Amino acid sequence: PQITLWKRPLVTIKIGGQLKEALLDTGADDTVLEEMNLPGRWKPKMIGGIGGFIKVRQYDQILIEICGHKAIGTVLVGPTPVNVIGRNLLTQIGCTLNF
Amino acid sequence: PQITLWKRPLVTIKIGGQLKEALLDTGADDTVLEEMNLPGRWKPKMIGGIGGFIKVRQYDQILIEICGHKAIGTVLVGPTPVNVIGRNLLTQIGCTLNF
Ligand SMILES: CC[C@H](C)CN(C[C@@H](O)[C@H](Cc1ccccc1)NC(=O)O[C@H]1CO[C@H]2OCC[C@H]21)S(=O)(=O)c1ccc(N)cc1
Repeated sequence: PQITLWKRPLVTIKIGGQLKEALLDTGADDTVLEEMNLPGRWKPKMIGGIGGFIKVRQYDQILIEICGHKAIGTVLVGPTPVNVIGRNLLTQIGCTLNF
Repeated sequence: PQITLWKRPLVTIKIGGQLKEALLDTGADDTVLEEMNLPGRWKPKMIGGIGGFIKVRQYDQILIEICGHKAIGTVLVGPTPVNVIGRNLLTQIGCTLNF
């Protein structure tokens, strides 16, 4: 589809058998999701933006479905104020910027 | 143009007669630039990102050309990790997400 940017580009996603809302964020290198208790191992990470850094848990090879488009890659989990789909997964669904 | 997301969507902008690089950031409501001298009146505001809130200077009705496309809108100036072009200007240049 085509998504205009008059409002936040929020879409439904499916991850670990849960449905959530997340932003398609070209400014996010990597996907970051609200605190959720995912299974399996993980590595600590720190990600920075406006205001400083937050600590997150990095899971790899996580399967996510975004508007029926499947992807699999890194998902960071932590106390983020918003769920964002980052470039690492936006590439996998063929998402482009156009003007 | 069409911009894929395998790398950061960085583009050259012209503001206050100066060239700079900036990130097209669909996850930003607002446009936030690193510290710089801008002619015009400004107002103190706060803006919050993933890591908390920062102090910025709000410049209204600023002319800014993004990748050869003119926009006139609000520009926040402050200690952001990187220049980001947010939706308030992305809408002006006709930018959409497509997959
Ligand atoms: C360094 C590039 C850019 C700032 C990075 N950010 C993504 C960005 O889209 C955030 C994503 C974001 C959206 C909402 C809350 C917190 C972060 N937007 C943002 O900070 O925008 C601010 C400016 O406009 C305002 O509207 C939104 C907040 C204000 S981020 O949230 O900090 C981020 C950093 C690393 C990863 N892997 C994923 C996300």
